Amino acid sequence: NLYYEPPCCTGKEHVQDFSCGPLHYKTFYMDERNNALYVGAMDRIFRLNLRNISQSICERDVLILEPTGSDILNCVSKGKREKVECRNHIRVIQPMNFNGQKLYVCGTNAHNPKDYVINANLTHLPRSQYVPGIGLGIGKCPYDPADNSTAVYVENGNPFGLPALYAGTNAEFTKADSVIFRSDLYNLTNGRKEANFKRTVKYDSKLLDKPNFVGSFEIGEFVYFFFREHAVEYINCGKAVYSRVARVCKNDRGGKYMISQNWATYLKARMNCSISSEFPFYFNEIQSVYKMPTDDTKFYATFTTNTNGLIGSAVCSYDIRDINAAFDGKFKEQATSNSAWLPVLNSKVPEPRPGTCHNDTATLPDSVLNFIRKHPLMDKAVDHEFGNPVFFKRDVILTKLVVDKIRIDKLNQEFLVYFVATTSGHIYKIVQFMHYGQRHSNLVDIFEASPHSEPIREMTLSHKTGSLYVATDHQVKQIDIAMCARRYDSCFRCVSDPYCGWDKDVNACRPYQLGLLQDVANETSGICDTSVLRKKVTSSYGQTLHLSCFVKMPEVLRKKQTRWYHHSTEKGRYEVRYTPTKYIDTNEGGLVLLAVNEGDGGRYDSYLDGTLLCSY
Amino acid sequence: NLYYEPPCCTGKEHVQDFSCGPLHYKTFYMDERNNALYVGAMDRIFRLNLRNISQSICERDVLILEPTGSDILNCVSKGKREKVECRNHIRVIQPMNFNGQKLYVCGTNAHNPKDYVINANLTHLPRSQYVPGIGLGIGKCPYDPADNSTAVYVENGNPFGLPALYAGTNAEFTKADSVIFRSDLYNLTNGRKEANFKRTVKYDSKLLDKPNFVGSFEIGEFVYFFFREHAVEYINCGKAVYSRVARVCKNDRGGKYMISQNWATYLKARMNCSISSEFPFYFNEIQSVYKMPTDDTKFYATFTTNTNGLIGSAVCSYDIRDINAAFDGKFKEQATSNSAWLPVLNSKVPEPRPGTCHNDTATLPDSVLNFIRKHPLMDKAVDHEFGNPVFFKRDVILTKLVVDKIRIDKLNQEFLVYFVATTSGHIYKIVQFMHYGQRHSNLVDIFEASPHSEPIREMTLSHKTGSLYVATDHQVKQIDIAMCARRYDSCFRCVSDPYCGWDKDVNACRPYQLGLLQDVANETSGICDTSVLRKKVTSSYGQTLHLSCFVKMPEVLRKKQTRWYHHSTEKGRYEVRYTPTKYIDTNEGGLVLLAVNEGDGGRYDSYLDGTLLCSY
Ligand SMILES: *[C@@H]1O[C@H](CO)[C@@H](O[C@@H]2O[C@H](CO)[C@@H](O[C@@H]3O[C@H](CO[C@H]4O[C@H](CO[C@H]5O[C@H](CO)[C@@H](O)[C@H](O)[C@@H]5O[C@H]5O[C@H](CO)[C@@H](O)[C@H](O)[C@@H]5O)[C@@H](O)[C@H](O[C@H]5O[C@H](CO)[C@@H](O)[C@H](O)[C@@H]5O)[C@@H]4O)[C@@H](O)[C@H](O[C@H]4O[C@H](CO)[C@@H](O)[C@H](O)[C@@H]4O[C@H]4O[C@H](CO)[C@@H](O)[C@H](O)[C@@H]4O)[C@@H]3O)[C@H](O)[C@H]2NC(C)=O)[C@H](O)[C@H]1NC(C)=O
Ligand SMILES: *[C@@H]1O[C@H](CO)[C@@H](O[C@@H]2O[C@H](CO)[C@@H](O[C@@H]3O[C@H](CO[C@H]4O[C@H](CO[C@H]5O[C@H](CO)[C@@H](O)[C@H](O)[C@@H]5O[C@H]5O[C@H](CO)[C@@H](O)[C@H](O)[C@@H]5O)[C@@H](O)[C@H](O[C@H]5O[C@H](CO)[C@@H](O)[C@H](O)[C@@H]5O)[C@@H]4O)[C@@H](O)[C@H](O[C@H]4O[C@H](CO)[C@@H](O)[C@H](O)[C@@H]4O[C@H]4O[C@H](CO)[C@@H](O)[C@H](O)[C@@H]4O)[C@@H]3O)[C@H](O)[C@H]2NC(C)=O)[C@H](O)[C@H]1NC(C)=O
Ligand SMILES: O=S(=O)(O)OC[C@H]1O[C@@](COS(=O)(=O)O)(O[C@H]2O[C@H](COS(=O)(=O)O)[C@@H](OS(=O)(=O)O)[C@H](OS(=O)(=O)O)[C@H]2OS(=O)(=O)O)[C@@H](OS(=O)(=O)O)[C@@H]1OS(=O)(=O)O
Ligand SMILES: O=S(=O)(O)OC[C@H]1O[C@@](COS(=O)(=O)O)(O[C@H]2O[C@H](COS(=O)(=O)O)[C@@H](OS(=O)(=O)O)[C@H](OS(=O)(=O)O)[C@H]2OS(=O)(=O)O)[C@@H](OS(=O)(=O)O)[C@@H]1OS(=O)(=O)O
Ligand SMILES: O=S(=O)(O)OC[C@H]1O[C@@](COS(=O)(=O)O)(O[C@H]2O[C@H](COS(=O)(=O)O)[C@@H](OS(=O)(=O)O)[C@H](OS(=O)(=O)O)[C@H]2OS(=O)(=O)O)[C@@H](OS(=O)(=O)O)[C@@H]1OS(=O)(=O)O
Ligand SMILES: O=S(=O)(O)OC[C@H]1O[C@@](COS(=O)(=O)O)(O[C@H]2O[C@H](COS(=O)(=O)O)[C@@H](OS(=O)(=O)O)[C@H](OS(=O)(=O)O)[C@H]2OS(=O)(=O)O)[C@@H](OS(=O)(=O)O)[C@@H]1OS(=O)(=O)O
Ligand SMILES: *[C@@H]1O[C@H](CO)[C@@H](O[C@@H]2O[C@H](CO)[C@@H](O[C@@H]3O[C@H](CO[C@H]4O[C@H](CO)[C@@H](O)[C@H](O)[C@@H]4O)[C@@H](O)[C@H](O)[C@@H]3O)[C@H](O)[C@H]2NC(C)=O)[C@H](O)[C@H]1NC(C)=O
Ligand SMILES: *[C@@H]1O[C@H](CO)[C@@H](O[C@@H]2O[C@H](CO)[C@@H](O[C@@H]3O[C@H](CO[C@H]4O[C@H](CO)[C@@H](O)[C@H](O)[C@@H]4O)[C@@H](O)[C@H](O)[C@@H]3O)[C@H](O)[C@H]2NC(C)=O)[C@H](O)[C@H]1NC(C)=O
Ligand SMILES: *[C@@H]1O[C@H](CO)[C@@H](O[C@@H]2O[C@H](CO)[C@@H](O)[C@H](O)[C@H]2NC(C)=O)[C@H](O)[C@H]1NC(C)=O
Ligand SMILES: *[C@@H]1O[C@H](CO)[C@@H](O[C@@H]2O[C@H](CO)[C@@H](O)[C@H](O)[C@H]2NC(C)=O)[C@H](O)[C@H]1NC(C)=O
Ligand SMILES: *[C@@H]1O[C@H](CO)[C@@H](O)[C@H](O)[C@H]1NC(C)=O
Ligand SMILES: *[C@@H]1O[C@H](CO)[C@@H](O)[C@H](O)[C@H]1NC(C)=O
Ligand SMILES: *[C@@H]1O[C@H](CO)[C@@H](O)[C@H](O)[C@H]1NC(C)=O
Repeated sequence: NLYYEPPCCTGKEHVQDFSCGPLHYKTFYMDERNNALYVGAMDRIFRLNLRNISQSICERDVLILEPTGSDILNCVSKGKREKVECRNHIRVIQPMNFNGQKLYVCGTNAHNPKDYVINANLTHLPRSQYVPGIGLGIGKCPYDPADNSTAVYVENGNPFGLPALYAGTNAEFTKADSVIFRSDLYNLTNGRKEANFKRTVKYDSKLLDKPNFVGSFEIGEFVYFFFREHAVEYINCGKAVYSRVARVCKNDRGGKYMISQNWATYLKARMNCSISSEFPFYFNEIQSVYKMPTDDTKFYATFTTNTNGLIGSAVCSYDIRDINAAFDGKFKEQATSNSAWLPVLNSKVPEPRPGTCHNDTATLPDSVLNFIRKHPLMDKAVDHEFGNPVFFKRDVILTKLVVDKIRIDKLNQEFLVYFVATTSGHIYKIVQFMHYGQRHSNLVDIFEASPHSEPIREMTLSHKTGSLYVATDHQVKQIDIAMCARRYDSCFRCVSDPYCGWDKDVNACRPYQLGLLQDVANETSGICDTSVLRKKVTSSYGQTLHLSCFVKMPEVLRKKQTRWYHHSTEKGRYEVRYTPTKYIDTNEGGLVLLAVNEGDGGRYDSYLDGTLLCSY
Repeated sequence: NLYYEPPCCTGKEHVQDFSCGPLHYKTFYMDERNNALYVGAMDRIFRLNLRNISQSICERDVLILEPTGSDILNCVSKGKREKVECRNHIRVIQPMNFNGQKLYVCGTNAHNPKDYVINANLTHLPRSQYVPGIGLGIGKCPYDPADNSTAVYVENGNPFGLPALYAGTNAEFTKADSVIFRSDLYNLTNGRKEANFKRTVKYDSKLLDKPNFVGSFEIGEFVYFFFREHAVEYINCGKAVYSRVARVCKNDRGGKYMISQNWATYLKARMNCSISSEFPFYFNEIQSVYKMPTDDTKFYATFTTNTNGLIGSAVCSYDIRDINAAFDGKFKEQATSNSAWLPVLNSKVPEPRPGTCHNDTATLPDSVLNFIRKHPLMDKAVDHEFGNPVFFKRDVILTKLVVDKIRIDKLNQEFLVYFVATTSGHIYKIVQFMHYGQRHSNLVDIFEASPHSEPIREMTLSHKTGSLYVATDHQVKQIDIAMCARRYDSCFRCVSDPYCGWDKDVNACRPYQLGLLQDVANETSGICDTSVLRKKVTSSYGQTLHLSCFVKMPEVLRKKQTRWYHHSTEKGRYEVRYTPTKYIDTNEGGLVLLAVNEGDGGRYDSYLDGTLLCSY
């Protein structure tokens, strides 16, 4: 009996499951104050228990919202399969404050988007009660369930202080239309239409070119959108999908004359996630984006190269000041349909600067309006912090992600732990630290959060309960972000996790307290030299025995050299080289001793990349 | 004693060595009719024995050509280290027919290029004999030894039937100049200067932008150049190094008036080596190029992505008709310094078509001349055969290459074997075949041809002697292209090499004859099922024994699943799953049986990716 780490996480409890059948789950809303996680699904919305999702009943904690038969016949007549496509897949769940806190919901609805307003307890509003501007989600949530959309319900900052839903999706049956859209401005008390809707210019591929959204948030006086689209400026050289960030002013009221339903402050910028060199290596396609609830200045996202050819993913981090810096910089421009994309001199920019917020945007001169009409793309690409990714890996496709922040004050240490999903269903546990003034990282653990054939559709994080939440097509799993005792039974693996520390007095890994052993940055190698598992064993002559450290090698460690050393009194200190018979090497870093004898006995140390793992 | 393949190739003889010290060897010329391989080096040129390079003496088979002291003092005064930089490194060795067959030689010569004419027996010409147009290699071979240059001595097709040396290199001390150059045309009988020199327009980055040549040949009525340079058309999107092919007419006589020393038929085209998809994946940087001596219609080359970021190499094949098709297509154009690169309509092309050969090129109209002056780059990229590479591998940098052709007529099978060098000093043995109307490949073997820290500078192939020739900085090694008996002792490895066939009657691998076993395309799996090594062995109770197929797993096979099956009368047919004690898996695909007993005995088959390897 050697080192052994139990598998994770498919079958103290740290993994909780919930399932009412293959319901194509999607769309998260986490309310930490009420211990509820609202999860959308096909024709259903659930309200789960945040501390333990297994305590929710499929019948008591649900509110079915299946489409109407009139919309089903329309969808079948189009040519779409009625089994899943002509159903209602929820895509928007946002907090809404109308006569108290309620929920805003939106769904595909058999390729006919329709929104609702429901109470927190998953009960419809009184049928006699009317909802101003609700009933049709024409530009609020997509038609096709597979479409990547985004939205956020903003309360403050809009014109006249009214509420509205900023979103970005299709807004037509065919893929022709694609728009960043704001709903009609309604005063929900009196029900009067106080302002028309805002949307990107129709069929202007310079604004959006076959986009795929991954997230959207409200920060300061703006609303930001993260997505990937076809690179309009790369066309002269080839085909490429670039990642973009788009910014609009909350108080944007539109243009003049006939173009009042179009944005007066819409600007987008390419996002830079490359490796610093004379010839950078860009991860151009974004896959997801996460923001911490308490911090509105940092954004984390997953980027991938084109899924064809050689594949590589990467995680980049961006500051709000760097995003605003791109929107405050020069403007890209293509003079004619045959000109090259060149920057604009500051002398030609009209004032007020296009993109800057302004009460009543119709007051702006025709110069400013028509300038931003044909200059949506900023010349500068958004700079990623430190000029390099936080982590990257070859032949891996990374999707959703969630980031946590840890700080041990008495040692003055701050860590960032990234929980990145892979298309193979695994979650990468990646830590970030500062080693001698520079930023490095190290993949701590890899645990399976779903079978290979079941992708991860959505993922969120709860700092209060300290648990990770992953949604798939078949079920929803709750995973703790720290399983020190249940996972790490070795000092080697325990001291590398910032959540954990190795107690030498109880001989077990457990949550970190001051005084326990930990070295995440590997700045003090050999810390576990005294907590190493050493198992002296004398066996009979001739018979062959197996010396090993781990039962099965941990996933993140299998790609490290396992060098065995042997100190014998007659032979001395030397490194064991493998021979066809006596010295056999195992796939778990073990050492087999075929034909044991007198000269074999001695001190046996098993190093792993120059650091002791176990001894015999 | 199981399967065992001896290492290769660092220490019947198939590996022959030659070395007179670290002489920075480079530049090959293979004369199959005289059994001699002319190899350049630092201050020396050698004449080796083609059938056995070890039979050459460092003193009898050499002609030292070290620089003059006047040129050394110049080079030391520049600021270059006199140890290696201020020496003479040969870069051009070409056959020359003057009063019989002689050699043309060119060398760096302490950053002052100088050419010579020497006899085949490595003896200087009589000092009284003069050589027309020889003495200075200003545009004939580079200044810096590390510079990638190319050249070829063409005899027929030039104006007035005179000989000249087409080349491409620096032609200045600084990196400022870079030119495809033709020497002055001299009638070697009378010594009269019959025509001036030809060269690319100076400082025109549209023609060449920091190029790196990899080869050059004469085909038909043209002379082609293969190189990589900065992508002038990619500038509007970023930085990229593209691979180019350049074509000039042999009978090019220059322009009119003042621009007579410039080419009138110079055209270049980007080379396409990508993976076919909606979003192609380009291997943009070429590293070397090989042509078969008997075939002037096929070209093979190694391409790599940018060496920064994620790394990948690939091998592409091109037909002469596809190269000419690009030079016969539309023309790329950038109207202004701020325009985009667009094609030219055929209605605007002047006649005669620029680039087409014409006796006396000064006769062409000013339209044709000035057109090709500003239109050197063809719009079409040279298409690679079958639209995909022949082979590609991740995290490997491939350099020089040589290709052989095999044909077994009685079975109607034609193979192509690629011998591609890696920066780690290894040679990849890659075979190409047709499987159901389509082209596939499979890496047959990987053998070390040089230590890791010693790169491979040049490589050639001799069809007559059937041997491969690799040159490094320290030595020159001769390697046979087929070592069936000395390498393959297993039917599994023997039937995959097109050079080899497994004889079941002598139980050994050996050169292929009709009737022997072979399946390169894996179209008949299980062919070796009767030639499998089966070694029944009964051992004592309790003691642990090791079951294995290979002593050490062959390099090209280590990344394949090793599944052991066990048929016991009581248990039946099943796949052996590894347990922590009894069932141990070795890194060599073996199976260890800890604590042997009665239930363990039985038929033990060891499969490798669904094909039987060995049994017990
Ligand atoms: C190396 O070898 C490879 C293997 O053979 C080869 O692979 C092939 O790669 C392409 C991608 O490069 C694959 O995808 C195809 O792409 C085609 C090109 O589309 C894009 O480019 C269009 C043209 O843009 C150039 O030309 C303009 C006019 O001159 C310039 O203004 C541009 O600046 C640009 O110039 C550059 O390129 C020129 C051409 O080389 C060059 O002269 C110039 O100097 C400069 O370098 C764009 O119009 C187009 O944009 C449209 O579409 C996108 C979305 O796709 C929108 O965002 C835009 O708003 C705009 O609407 C692209 O950017 C496509 O034509 C082709 O599409 C057709 O086929 C697909 C098949 O699925 C259909 O889905 C599609 O509807 C098209 O069908 C239509 O046309 C066909 C043909 O007529 C017709 O049969 C059909 O009925 C229908 O009408 C496709 O997407 C291609 O698949 C790969 N092939 C293979 C076999 O794998 C690689 O290119 C080679 N590399 C080189 C360098 O040669
Ligand atoms: C994401 O983040 C990454 C990390 O921060 C970041 O990495 C950096 O990448 C660059 C490469 O992109 C690395 O290399 C540098 O490249 C610089 C650019 O050089 C090339 O581009 C020049 C300009 O071309 C653009 O602009 C023209 C004018 O507008 C247009 O006409 C062009 O079409 C093109 O436009 C495109 O780009 C615009 C800019 O973004 C954009 O507005 C526009 O819309 C369009 O998209 C070219 O002139 C230049 O070509 C010259 O040189 C090549 C050979 O290099 C020749 O073949 C040409 O004939 C021509 O002569 C390039 O194509 C370089 O300026 C920079 O060089 C300087 O520094 C190096 C350091 O080694 C020196 O060797 C060199 O001599 C230069 O020094 C000089 O300038 C500096 C600065 O003033 C000065 O201090 C010094 O004394 C000297 O005077 C360098 O090579 C760079 O290293 C990476 N940084 C890091 C930290 O790693 C990446 O770019 C980011 N991505 C994005 C999208 O932002
Ligand atoms: O010292 S501890 O904080 O770790 O707790 C003392 C012993 O509890 C165990 C299990 O015993 S039991 O829970 O009473 O059944 O560890 C377990 O408890 C800790 C913290 O206690 S708490 O009640 O759950 O709050 C858990 O950490 S935490 O997630 O709550 O922060 C352990 O989970 S984890 O892997 O650290 O994240 C949990 O371990 S387990 O998964 O149940 O096995 C003992 O652990 S054990 O004896 O090593 O098996 C603790 O004694 S210890 O040896 O010092 O670890
Ligand atoms: O393989 S070795 O030559 O390195 O010996 C290691 C094993 O022998 C023991 C037996 O200990 S005992 O039961 O108390 O007799 O230790 C003995 O050998 C070591 C040598 O290894 S070391 O790296 O030098 O320390 C001796 O060390 S030394 O005298 O050479 O300096 C041990 O003395 S010491 O306290 O380590 O300095 C010596 O034990 S003793 O003190 O003479 O009695 C085992 O070491 S143990 O775990 O401390 O008991 C070693 O394991 S084994 O299973 O017996 O192979
Ligand atoms: O049947 S064979 O053509 O292979 O030749 C008969 C036996 O010769 C050996 C070695 O015996 S020896 O050369 O007399 O010393 O194979 C060797 O000879 C063959 C061909 O004969 S030749 O004189 O060299 O032309 C070589 O093939 S070839 O390269 O010449 O085309 C063998 O080299 S290779 O690996 O096939 O390329 C060479 O094998 S070795 O490198 O010397 O070991 C016997 O091989 S052996 O007994 O298996 O060891 C041949 O008998 S065999 O069992 O049928 O192979
Ligand atoms: O592990 S198994 O149950 O599969 O048995 C395989 C080993 O037993 C032998 C002993 O042969 S003997 O010395 O001649 O006695 O073969 C015997 O077992 C096999 C079963 O394997 S198989 O895949 O079915 O063929 C018998 O086959 S069968 O009767 O089940 O159909 C052998 O008979 S047969 O000619 O293969 O059909 C049987 O041998 S015998 O004919 O009854 O005498 C060894 O096979 S051997 O190499 O042919 O001699 C097997 O190797 S072991 O080292 O003994 O483990
Ligand atoms: C904490 O930091 C320690 C100090 O840096 C780490 O120890 C180091 O571990 C590395 C990796 O094993 C050792 O690197 C050496 O690399 C050379 C070169 O070999 C290279 O090529 C081979 C063949 O392809 C390849 O297998 C190797 O991985 C290398 O890429 C080898 O000759 C050496 O044997 C060794 O591998 C350092 O030498 C080693 N330093 C010390 C002081 O031990 C330690 O692993 C870190 N621990 C953790 C948990 O992060
Ligand atoms: C000649 O052709 C035969 C027929 O094609 C080859 O046999 C085939 O070999 C492959 C590779 O072993 C087998 O592929 C299967 O793949 C599935 C899926 O597993 C995948 O994922 C795992 C985990 O990542 C990975 O390890 C695998 O490699 C796969 O990528 C597995 O479930 C199977 O066990 C097996 O691996 C074919 O099934 C197999 N076919 C047959 C009929 O045996 C043979 O290898 C070829 N021989 C030569 C010399 O080329
Ligand atoms: C989360 O809630 C579920 C119930 O929804 C709990 O599952 C049961 O827990 C008890 C105590 O371990 C067992 O006796 C039961 O057999 C469990 N399952 C069933 C089907 O009854 C679960 O223990 C809760 N976990 C936490 C951490 O609160
Ligand atoms: C190639 O030539 C070398 C000599 O230049 C040969 O090397 C010697 O060969 C004989 C026969 O095997 C040995 O007895 C010698 O000891 C070898 N070395 C020396 C230093 O004398 C080599 O055998 C030749 N190989 C072939 C295939 O012709
Ligand atoms: C909406 O209308 C009410 C009167 O019905 C008014 O008091 C209020 O200020 C208006 N605006 C908001 C945001 O409620
Ligand atoms: C400017 O915006 C403010 C926002 O509070 C608004 O009250 C005001 O009416 C707007 N116009 C002027 C002229 O201040
Ligand atoms: C054309 O080229 C040929 C090549 O043999 C040459 O003899 C002839 O003088 C050239 N000019 C004409 C008009 O034929």
